[PDB]
Amino acid sequence: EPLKVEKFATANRGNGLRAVTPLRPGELLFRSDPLAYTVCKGSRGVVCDRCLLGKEKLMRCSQCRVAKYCSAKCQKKAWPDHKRECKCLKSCKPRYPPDSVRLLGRVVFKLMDGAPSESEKLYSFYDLESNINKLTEDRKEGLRQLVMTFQHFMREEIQDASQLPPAFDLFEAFAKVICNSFTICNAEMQEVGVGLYPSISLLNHSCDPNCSIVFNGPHLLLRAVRDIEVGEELTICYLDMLMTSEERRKQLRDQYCFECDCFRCQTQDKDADMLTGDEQVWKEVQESLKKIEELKAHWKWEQVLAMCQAIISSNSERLPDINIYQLKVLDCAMDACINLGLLEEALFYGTRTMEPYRIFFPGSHPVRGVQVMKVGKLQLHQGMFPQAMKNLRLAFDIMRVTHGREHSLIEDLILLLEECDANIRAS
Ligand SMILES: C[C@H]1CC(=O)Nc2cc(C(=O)NCCC3CC3)ccc2N1C(=O)N1C[C@H]2C[C@H]2C1
Ligand SMILES: C[S@@+](CC[C@H](N)C(=O)[O-])C[C@H]1O[C@@H](n2cnc3c(N)ncnc32)[C@H](O)[C@@H]1O
Ligand SMILES: [Zn+2]
Ligand SMILES: [Zn+2]
Ligand SMILES: [Zn+2]
Repeated sequence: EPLKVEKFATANRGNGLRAVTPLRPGELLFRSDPLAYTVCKGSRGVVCDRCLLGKEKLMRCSQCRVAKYCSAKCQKKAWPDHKRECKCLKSCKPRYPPDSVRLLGRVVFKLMDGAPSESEKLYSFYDLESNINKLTEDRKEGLRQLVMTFQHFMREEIQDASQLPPAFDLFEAFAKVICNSFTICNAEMQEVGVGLYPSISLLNHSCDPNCSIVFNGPHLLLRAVRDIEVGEELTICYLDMLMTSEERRKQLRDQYCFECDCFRCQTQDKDADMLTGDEQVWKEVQESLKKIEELKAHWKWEQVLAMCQAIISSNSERLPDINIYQLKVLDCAMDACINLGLLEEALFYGTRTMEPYRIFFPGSHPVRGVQVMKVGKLQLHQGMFPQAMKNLRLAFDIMRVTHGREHSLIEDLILLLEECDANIRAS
């Protein structure tokens, strides 16, 4: 087309994006590569720095030995955007910067040395919201420490303002990174990276959004997940869906500097179901999930499983599977079992998540699509063809909207549907 989306000034949430034309569910609205991105702390040396895909053997950069790649192609193609950070990562070994500092280093090299980035077509890094006039004194102290970390990390390549863009202010730049960073998940919906996508950063938040984002490696696809009218604002949910209105309030304040008065937040929509079961038990499970989630972020599946089994099959009191902390534990146990080849056990945990996921991911949401695909795949390979086909079709109905033909995972699902339908054809 011309574009289906445009920048505008909203009445009370800054700049946003609105529909130029009526939009239908599954319609591709925009796509972008990042201005800058990096692998997250826990996936470092587990996934390729460039394509964010995993592999038993990664090859490191010989100069810094921090960057690791899946292939010669990826190591070579990454070199231009790695060249300057390489000198810094080496210089500062064995100190590894926070992900926000590595990210901002890549922003500064891209803006100093690169051609104008296609990622900034609708909105640039310069234009991003910083919320500087709402930052608490505590936040400002933490930004000051990031600035001093960046100055330390980058000293080999950046000694003064001459090597930053004109009137670039590192404090403001970090403030922009906090409230504009995208979390990059792999095809299995595991966090692997963080990136800046300035055009896409126009999207304001809704706890019941009309669009979704998905990632195919570092590439971001924005799709409609509802009917949208001409002039209607486009929204995504910035947060994990498995959060109460109080948890959403805390993160939207702390990270985004705004108060949400949507219907869901006004009515604590779903919070009572999410916290069913005995509070003493779900409080302990919430506490244990800090460690389980840290182990998962480091791809430590045997330790994830052990901790999850101690909860799911506890000798002591148990939670209903609609309890969000129980549900996260089931999720982590399912993924651990898939990665360990414990496929009967995986399917047990995955099937228990299906009804909670139907409730907590209403309409078309990519996380529920992928979860249903995983369960259907487990059923297909265990010879449960009618159960598998039902789940793979449901996954397709969701993923055709959330992922679309432009996402390679849809090709993988199409192959599973074909295999399943050959089996029912022969039956
Ligand atoms: C839906 C899925 C889509 C993905 O791949 N990434 C993802 C990104 C965000 C996000 O970036 N929110 C902030 C937007 C910025 C201010 C514009 C939020 C959620 C994300 N997803 C996700 O399920 N999460 C993120 C992480 C694994 C946990 C849960
Ligand atoms: C990723 S940016 C979105 C674009 C931003 N409004 C701009 O002007 O650049 C995130 C910031 O937008 C604002 N924002 C996003 N969703 C909002 C909402 N539902 N209500 C109020 N402000 C919101 C907050 O300032 C938040 O930190
Ligand atoms: Zn690669
Ligand atoms: Zn290097
Ligand atoms: Zn809300």
